[PDB]
Amino acid sequence: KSLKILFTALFGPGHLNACLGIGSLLRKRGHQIYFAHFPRHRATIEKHGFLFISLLDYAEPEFPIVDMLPDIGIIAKFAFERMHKLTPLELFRHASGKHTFAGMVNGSKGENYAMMKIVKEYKPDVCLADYLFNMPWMFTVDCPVIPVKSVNPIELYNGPPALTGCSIHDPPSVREEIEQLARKSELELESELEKLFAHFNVPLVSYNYAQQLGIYIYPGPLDYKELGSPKENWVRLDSSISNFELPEKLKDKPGKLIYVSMGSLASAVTELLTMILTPLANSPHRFIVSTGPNGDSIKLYDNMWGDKFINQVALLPKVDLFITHGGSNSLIEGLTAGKPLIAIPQFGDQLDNAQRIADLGLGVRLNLHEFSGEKLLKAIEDVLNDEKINANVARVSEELKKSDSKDKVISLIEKLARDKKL
Ligand SMILES: O=c1ccn([C@@H]2O[C@H](COP(=O)(O)OP(=O)(O)O[C@H]3O[C@H](CO)[C@@H](O)[C@H](O)[C@H]3O)[C@@H](O)[C@H]2O)c(=O)[nH]1
Repeated sequence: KSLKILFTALFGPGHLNACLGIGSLLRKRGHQIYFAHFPRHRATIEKHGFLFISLLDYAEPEFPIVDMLPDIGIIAKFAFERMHKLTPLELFRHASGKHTFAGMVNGSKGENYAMMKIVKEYKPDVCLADYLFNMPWMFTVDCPVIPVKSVNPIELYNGPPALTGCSIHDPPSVREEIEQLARKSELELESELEKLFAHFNVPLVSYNYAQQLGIYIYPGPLDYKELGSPKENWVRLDSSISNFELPEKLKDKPGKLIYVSMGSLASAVTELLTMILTPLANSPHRFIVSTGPNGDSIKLYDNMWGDKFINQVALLPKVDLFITHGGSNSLIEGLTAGKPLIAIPQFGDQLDNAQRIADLGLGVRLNLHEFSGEKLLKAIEDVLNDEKINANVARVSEELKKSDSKDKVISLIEKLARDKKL
């Protein structure tokens, strides 16, 4: 029999790709797939055969949602300046109790009211939501609700705090301070969540509590098995996820083929791509560059080719290296295709992804704070001729191909939708 399945996710970006991915698996099984989101992403959602519902059309009049949406361009421009200037520890000191995304919590009241009305009218059999924190609607609606996590999942364990970029090699004494700062700002998030939940008259829960089922997307071979098991009811999905013609300009240029992409959001800060691409001019290699929304004003040299948006998943099998911001989706796409990574983390959970790449010998972390031409060129030389990095990367690529976590997770989704229990 057929299920009505409702997806939602935060405004943006990055929280749709995993939802769209689970979405497709479920569509193939003959389920009616709804997606409550924003007009701005209606095309991507409808192109996957899903039914679009504008969150904005189900707003309560006091909370029209658009008033309270974050200026995530402003936050990213600010994040770049601070990440250029500051060590991780200085970043957490200069934040001064302010949490990476707790400012977004008070703002989410309108989204909560809309999801409340949308579930009530459309009566889904199950909801899935990719948020940075749990919302009260997820515990009031008359169907089961599955939190979907695409961020680095270190937050699902009783280990070092998320957002720190802690290495497994970092001795306790070295991380003590940054982790105190990280736990302090975690309590500002609990404190904001307490207010959001009290407003809706809903018993407070942890921001990443899963009542019945939670799905985190992360490769098994990167998952934090050294920290034991994730929080109650969280299940791992290893990955959610045409052709590519190589540019004429890079034909008959020396070296291997390197993809550069700092993601849609950090790329909008032109200074970021300019300080990466400037030294790569004299790197004896060919670069395809995702130049971002303001890519028109990015200087590309004779050894590079760029477009604002690239078919990343089609490109990746062809390259020998990926210079990434360390977003979870870029990491998994990269590893699926068996390509090593240079991670230059820009924000939040990317610090954890960057350090996971380096710790597991999948590539290198190169922070904006310690960044130089010479260091980027040497990292490129090192990762391209490190036989052990290639072997670890090939190992993850095979595991990601060989997964039945897709079948297991679909089944748990369907079972939960049907029985209202697992
Ligand atoms: O030219 C481009 C640039 C990007 N992409 C796609 O855009 C997505 C990028 O996702 P990701 O690498 O995770 O970057 P963000 O969208 O910035 O990810 C946000 O959300 C993720 C959670 O899913 C977090 O891990 C990140 O830290 C956060 O920045 C991927 O599907 C890419 O294939 C393209 O197809 N072409």
